[PDB]
Amino acid sequence: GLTPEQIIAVDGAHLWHPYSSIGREAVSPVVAVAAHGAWLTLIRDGQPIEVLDAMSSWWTAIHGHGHPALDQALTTQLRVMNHVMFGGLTHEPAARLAKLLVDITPAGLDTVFFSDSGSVSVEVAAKMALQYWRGRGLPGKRRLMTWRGGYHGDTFLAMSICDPHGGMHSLWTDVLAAQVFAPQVPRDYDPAYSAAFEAQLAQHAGELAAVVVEPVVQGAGGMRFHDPRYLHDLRDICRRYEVLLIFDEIATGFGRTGALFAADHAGVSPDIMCVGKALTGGYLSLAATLCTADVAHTISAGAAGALMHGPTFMANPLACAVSVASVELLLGQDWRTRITELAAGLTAGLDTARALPAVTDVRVCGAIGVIECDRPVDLAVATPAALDRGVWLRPFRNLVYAMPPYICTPAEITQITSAMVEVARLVGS
Amino acid sequence: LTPEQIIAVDGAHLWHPYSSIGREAVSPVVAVAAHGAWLTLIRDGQPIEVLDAMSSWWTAIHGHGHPALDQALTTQLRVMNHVMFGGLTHEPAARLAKLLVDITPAGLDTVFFSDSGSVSVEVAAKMALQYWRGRGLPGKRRLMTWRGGYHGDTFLAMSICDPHGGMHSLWTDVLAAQVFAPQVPRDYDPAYSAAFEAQLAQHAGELAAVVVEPVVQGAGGMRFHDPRYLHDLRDICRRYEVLLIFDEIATGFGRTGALFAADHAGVSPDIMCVGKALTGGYLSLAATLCTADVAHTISAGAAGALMHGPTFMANPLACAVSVASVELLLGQDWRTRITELAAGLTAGLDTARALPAVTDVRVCGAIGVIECDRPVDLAVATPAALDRGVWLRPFRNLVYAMPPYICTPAEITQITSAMVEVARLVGSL
Ligand SMILES: O=C1CCc2cc(N3CCN(C(=O)c4ccc5c(c4)OCO5)CC3)ccc21
Ligand SMILES: O=C1CCc2cc(N3CCN(C(=O)c4ccc5c(c4)OCO5)CC3)ccc21
Ligand SMILES: *Cc1c(COP(=O)(O)O)cnc(C)c1O
Ligand SMILES: *Cc1c(COP(=O)(O)O)cnc(C)c1O
Repeated sequence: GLTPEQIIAVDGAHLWHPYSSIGREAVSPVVAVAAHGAWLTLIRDGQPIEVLDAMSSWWTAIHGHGHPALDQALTTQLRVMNHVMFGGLTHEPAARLAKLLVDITPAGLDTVFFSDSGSVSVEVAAKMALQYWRGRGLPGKRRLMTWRGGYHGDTFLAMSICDPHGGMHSLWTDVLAAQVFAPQVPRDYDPAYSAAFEAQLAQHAGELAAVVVEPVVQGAGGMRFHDPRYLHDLRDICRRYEVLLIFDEIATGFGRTGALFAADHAGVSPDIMCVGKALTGGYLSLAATLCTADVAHTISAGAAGALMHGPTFMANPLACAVSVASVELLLGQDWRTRITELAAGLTAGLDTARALPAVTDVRVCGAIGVIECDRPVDLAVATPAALDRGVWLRPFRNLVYAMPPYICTPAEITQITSAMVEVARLVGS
Repeated sequence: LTPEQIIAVDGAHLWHPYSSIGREAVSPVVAVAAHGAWLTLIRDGQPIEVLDAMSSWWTAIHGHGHPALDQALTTQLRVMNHVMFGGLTHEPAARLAKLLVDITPAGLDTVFFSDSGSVSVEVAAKMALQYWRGRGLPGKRRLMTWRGGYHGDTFLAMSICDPHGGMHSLWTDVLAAQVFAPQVPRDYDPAYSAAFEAQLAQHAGELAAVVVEPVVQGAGGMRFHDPRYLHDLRDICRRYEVLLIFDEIATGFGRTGALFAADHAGVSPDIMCVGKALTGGYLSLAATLCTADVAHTISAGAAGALMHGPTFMANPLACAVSVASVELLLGQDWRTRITELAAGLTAGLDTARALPAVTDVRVCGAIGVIECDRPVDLAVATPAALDRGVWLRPFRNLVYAMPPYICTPAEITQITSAMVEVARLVGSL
């Protein structure tokens, strides 16, 4: 047991944080002591305070924290089987989850590879695509193509398709694989961007295993939205040039953008698809890669005879059990109305920010609201300002944004957006 | 789902570790429960109890469903399932980091939490690369190892895995090209160390780090080597200014007779990975540790941070049960317990030496190996061990076990008796 000052002291000396230093942190982390529903209990000046988790703890807590259906599923599975190795064994929570995932994902995705994080599931997708083409006698098809502004994780193959500027690729000269980058995909649809994407793809087709993109919403690389018709063009280009299509739905999955999967906004099925952040409802680390029967059978008939990947905790019974409950909980309610109501609350609550002087754009897509500013947001100002108004907000670069839990009441959504407007206002003064 | 429905769902939709879809020689076995050292499997449609001789792939060091660990999980479930580690810290993370810093080899003072072993290896490599970039030497970007190793399934991890075990022939022109020394021998030979140093010397200017499994190489062949080899590496790396990374993801937490296998040699790496047994086999979690010198140099360099941060970084649920698992090991006389297990393994497997198809039998801590002159046929071995109440999963030519630390002498004699029989069926056909 540690007091908050003991925690801060341990943390300052021994704990790395995401994309952080040791010893050169401008602002200390805030101690978290509880989380229930949409609310975090944080320690501010020795005093516990309840604030709204407007970030859904980094896209994860779609049902809020400590939801009874998900707590219950965890403890139930813990009573019977915490974990067993997946090599040579199978179990009910894997079979239930996989049956769920093949049924609700874009059509044709019929096999499920479980792993422990989004980055790994992206590497697994790349491995599927590479082994698929080696199973076709075309080992030269080993590069990847994407469009700028994307983010696909932090392991070294995942990095190679992240936005070169956003992903600081200048720091990894002669280290990252050299992939093919198309220009930033625009917000509005423009058949000339698609024509130039195809023209660029056409000169790399024989060395391309796959096109890899986030569908409709690009997260960590800029919180940018783009017209779903672009994904329809990508599906057509990939079909005609025989390059596999891979959708990274690790951020967009499970209703977050107003459709169950963001690919549903275009009616597109990728050959391969990754899911992750909201898969467990924010309880535990879990991720999944799905492919079509065609990909699976080509890999399985190739010279390797198998997919050469196998995480230690593959298909962990506990993680799968809570994921089964989170997915069932979501499908058991009218999630699309819920998301629509969240979107309209974000849109209504954020409109006033458009007239703020340092604000260049406001945009909402499903349960995602973005205030885009004209200068980088100072976290040392923004974070305590939002805590002062009862909201946990985490700006990044010039963006003040929220992806709040689906269980947020309309009054709670208005409290979130109000704190976002006031952060935006402080930015410009 | 019934067992028959599980197997049907599984065969259609579920990938397994290093497996095919639709071409599996043998169906997986349905696991329905796991408690203590025992799994409950479905054979002939009926639940049977068998010993988890593999500790569920090195994980279940305290057995499944240990009441102390179940209760640590449920306790933390009541308070906080998860919050984001960007901008927040919490007591499970501080408690675990303080434990890990104090029990690991001297000098490892900072902890980077991730969700799997392969990710923790990529983090260590990223640590080493950013270290040398922060020292002005970006040319130091390659890794060196000895053959026979395994470090995970992500693409950078793959690049330092044994080329044959890791089937690098399938990956020509894909993997980063690393520096391999010959297989490290079992018995200590100073000429091996001189040849490693001479090879490293001509690469020292382009090498960021040596990466090895200390004492025991796992998935690459279950081979053991004299710890004096690790003393030699610490000296070579020190003198040639190349970082030393120990991969303790399978050897950690008492498995080889010392708390960490580095302690057999009395040396500290600069960077250290741990993972498989960290949570007592409950949940996915891993950690990468580095010295203060590495952390300060990364943080003072041009990037000013470590460019990594997974979504579920430092997950409260996984950290809580890991704190309980670690303190549970430390709160008993684990060194005697492992010594008793090693003796039980040696006494039980001795008779295998006489079998006509056995070329070696070796034990190291809670690890026992029978190496055969032929490959072990899983279609014969797995039912043969099942019929004797033991779950064994041979690999290539190896019949081996890594039993839970809670195994009684009668359970060990039962496991080893099963292992001897599998080897007897090998030299028969
Ligand atoms: O709380 C958490 C858990 C994961 C996390 C990542 C965080 N991010 C902050 C740093 N990030 C980045 O700057 C970043 C890295 C690579 C990129 C990128 C952005 O765009 C394209 O490629 C992305 C990760 C912040 C907080 C948290
Ligand atoms: O039950 C599980 C969880 C993870 C797992 C890996 C398993 N292994 C089966 C196949 N393996 C291998 O053949 C293997 C792969 C890469 C290598 C290697 C061996 O030596 C150097 O590089 C190692 C992975 C088997 C079962 C299970
Ligand atoms: C967060 C994210 C990842 C990485 O997942 P981790 O669990 O952090 O490894 C990959 N792709 C996308 C689109 C993401 O949003
Ligand atoms: C199992 C293992 C890994 C990879 O861990 P995962 O959790 O399966 O990704 C890495 N290194 C070593 C030595 C291992 O034994």
